[PDB]
Amino acid sequence: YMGNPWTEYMAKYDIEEVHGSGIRVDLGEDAEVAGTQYRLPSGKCPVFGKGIIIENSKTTFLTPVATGNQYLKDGGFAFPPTEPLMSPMTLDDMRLLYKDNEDVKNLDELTLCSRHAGNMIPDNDKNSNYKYPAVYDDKDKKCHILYIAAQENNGPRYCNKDESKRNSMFCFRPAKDISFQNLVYLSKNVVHNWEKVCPRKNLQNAKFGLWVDGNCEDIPHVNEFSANDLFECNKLVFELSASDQPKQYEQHLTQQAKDIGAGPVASCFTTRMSPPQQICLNSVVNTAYKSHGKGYNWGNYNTETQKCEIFNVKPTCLINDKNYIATTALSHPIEVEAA
Repeated sequence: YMGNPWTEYMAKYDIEEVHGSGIRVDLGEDAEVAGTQYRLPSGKCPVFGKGIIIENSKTTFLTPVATGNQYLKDGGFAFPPTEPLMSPMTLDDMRLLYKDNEDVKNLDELTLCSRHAGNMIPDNDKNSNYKYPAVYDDKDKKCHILYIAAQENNGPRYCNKDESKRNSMFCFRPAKDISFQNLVYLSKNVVHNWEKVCPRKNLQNAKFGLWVDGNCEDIPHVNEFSANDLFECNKLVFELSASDQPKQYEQHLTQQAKDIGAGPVASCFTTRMSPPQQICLNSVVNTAYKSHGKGYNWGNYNTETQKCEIFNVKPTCLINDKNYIATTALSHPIEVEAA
């Protein structure tokens, strides 16, 4: 074939190319709102099974952000109610909302959710390119626009883990956790044909390799870790994967906040898509480094020896092996299909 026969199938595993941003923490672009610059998610692939854990809270992150006189920790990350309604929104209501937008009405549910989230422009800057990320719940078929685009915050200086301090900034981190298995984390850039060009399911009886001299050889170096099941391996790969989070702390609070993706304060919005329309929150919100996709994004899970083999070089072929399942940080942590 005068070339690597695996090329078409393996294109979706070139995560620098097809995703192009962090996975664990995605903050791969910057956008301005009225002369202030903010970090925001920019990955082109959906991230299956990713949610945000809020430390020492029973409140889940898809809960609306605290508004009005609510305490910060009694809320989550999601858009609060708006007039007219925007989030959360069922797939069916999204299609109705955009029925007269030709280029949007028939998008697949994930791309539609992303475009829906990206419709609102903070009303302080009509020309802003700031677009909020979203989470789609595949079980409920419901799109949640995220008001908070930050994905990790830690350090006693920058958050407070104490449950009795209700209005102090909470600590949080991204995770693949069974409670998030039906969630899909979506940046503003998710491509319309993700079904074809991005990973989703784990590959049964296959392990990643490199195409060398007309044969598929093992990845030259892998890091082998104990992992009891495939889900645990997917979690380990996710934790090691491309990340746009700062590795250190900035002394100044406002600089650290910017660096972790603190965003604009908006109470009203306009729309990118016709018809032009004002959208306002029901209640105002509580007042209280780029990987470009490079990292340890891939794993070969040995189901016999219970070893997660994690590596940071893009794979270019598959090896048939009934003891292996091939995973990526983008992949769903449970779903599998045959190679």
